[PDB]
Amino acid sequence: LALSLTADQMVSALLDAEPPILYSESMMGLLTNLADRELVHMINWAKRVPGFVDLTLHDQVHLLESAWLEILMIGLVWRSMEHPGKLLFAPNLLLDRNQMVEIFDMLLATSSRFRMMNLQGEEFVCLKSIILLNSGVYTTLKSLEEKDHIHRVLDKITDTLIHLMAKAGLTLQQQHQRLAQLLLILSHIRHMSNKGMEHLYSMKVVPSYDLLLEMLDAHRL
Amino acid sequence: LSLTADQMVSALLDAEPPILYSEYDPTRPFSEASMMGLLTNLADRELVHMINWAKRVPGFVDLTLHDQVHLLESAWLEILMIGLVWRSMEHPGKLLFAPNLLLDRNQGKSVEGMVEIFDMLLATSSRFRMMNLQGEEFVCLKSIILLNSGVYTTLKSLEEKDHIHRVLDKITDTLIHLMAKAGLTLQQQHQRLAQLLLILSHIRHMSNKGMEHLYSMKSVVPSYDLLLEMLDAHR
Ligand SMILES: CCNCCOc1ccc([C@@H]2c3ccc(O)cc3CC3(CC3)N2C(=O)c2ccccc2)cc1
Ligand SMILES: CCNCCOc1ccc([C@@H]2c3ccc(O)cc3CC3(CC3)N2C(=O)c2ccccc2)cc1
Repeated sequence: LALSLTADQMVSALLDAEPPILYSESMMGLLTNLADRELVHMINWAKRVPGFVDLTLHDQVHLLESAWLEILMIGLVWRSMEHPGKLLFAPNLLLDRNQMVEIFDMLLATSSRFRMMNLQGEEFVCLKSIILLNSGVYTTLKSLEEKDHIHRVLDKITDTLIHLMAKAGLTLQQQHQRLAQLLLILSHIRHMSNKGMEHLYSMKVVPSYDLLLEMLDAHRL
Repeated sequence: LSLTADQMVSALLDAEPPILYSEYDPTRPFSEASMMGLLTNLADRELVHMINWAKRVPGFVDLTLHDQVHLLESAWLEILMIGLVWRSMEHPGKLLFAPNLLLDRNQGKSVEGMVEIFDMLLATSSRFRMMNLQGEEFVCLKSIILLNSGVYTTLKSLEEKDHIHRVLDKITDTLIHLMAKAGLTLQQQHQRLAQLLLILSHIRHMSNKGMEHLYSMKSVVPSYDLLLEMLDAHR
């Protein structure tokens, strides 16, 4: 039924689902504490992405396990667009590359690319939902049915992105060029997340399946 | 940047490297103990061909030597991997490292960390199969990896980066043209383009895991100066 939404209805839903900007509460203690509070709101966001809560709870958790760090990063990048050379983790926590620096420079470069492209908010929220759905889709009959559903939702977000660029009055050549540019930034965000996740796992901190499930607040029947 | 889409596809098809073979050395038959040695030799021989393929990707040799090396240092494992997945597409459940080196998932449960990567490779092969990926699309995807993977990692640098994005846009055009010319609708074109490019996030993911597996041998990774030597040919 979420697959009957129009592109306009898909955009409004995603804009309405957007999480709040949190405030910061040892730089590394503060970043971890900020991440942990953001995760809760990301779970609330995820449930409002059309199509997501039609999946089993088991597969929602898996998507969330695979994607949460990418989602944290693209949001960091989004809200840093307007602050060249700085990362706005929170309104009370702007850091530059002087205050690890490899991932920091990668984040800054992503924010610079979003600036060069004049990434719009409507496009940004489509990109987050693609990240949520795409990041774990490579990992039974029921499993196969779920991946079919995920790809249908992915296709409709692609339709939506294109719709926005049409509305913006880009030519069809510019639409598919810009679509491609945006999706290629997602492979760099995947790269950035791989580095963080290796770092967390090295600690021997990564949100467990049970913690994510608890946050999803499953229905009681 | 002057080429048509047909011309782009023509050049990429023409530059395709050969399918290489694992050694048929009788003094070194296949066993689980000889495996990473055979696989390493094969990759080392493929890298040589990959260098000379890269130089034939339109736009690539327009870059500085320094940047060409940086792009290859970022992308070589992803390019090996996508070549592997393409070779394996028509053999469900198996990875076709070479025509004489076709492995299944339990042959992979020899080394620690290996089965996990094997399954991601097999999943990618599965995805190619159900998308019925075409050869002409494959070569576009491989060239996007080459140009894209190191680009996010100075006046000359700003010109380099402008140039790389203009070549990516041309490849994007070429991909759409391929799909247009087959007969896909505009909707199907944009949906397929998106499907194809999202696979590149997984390939990056796999390359990071594989890169993590390779350093876990502590032997293997081509250094920056080694790659530069390979690309820095005389005339
Ligand atoms: C839920 C798991 N709990 C265990 C903590 O895992 C964490 C801990 C910290 C981060 C922060 C964080 C916080 C908020 C944000 O919006 C974004 C980020 C982005 C991020 C890069 C990834 N990060 C860093 O510090 C950083 C920045 C620059 C270079 C190297 C590292 C994310 C996840
Ligand atoms: C040029 C750099 N020096 C050489 C050392 O790096 C190497 C050593 C070995 C491989 C093989 C290899 C060979 C050929 C191929 O086409 C592709 C691959 C793919 C690959 C994943 C990476 N691999 C493995 O064994 C493997 C497979 C599954 C799960 C875990 C590991 C590649 C690179």
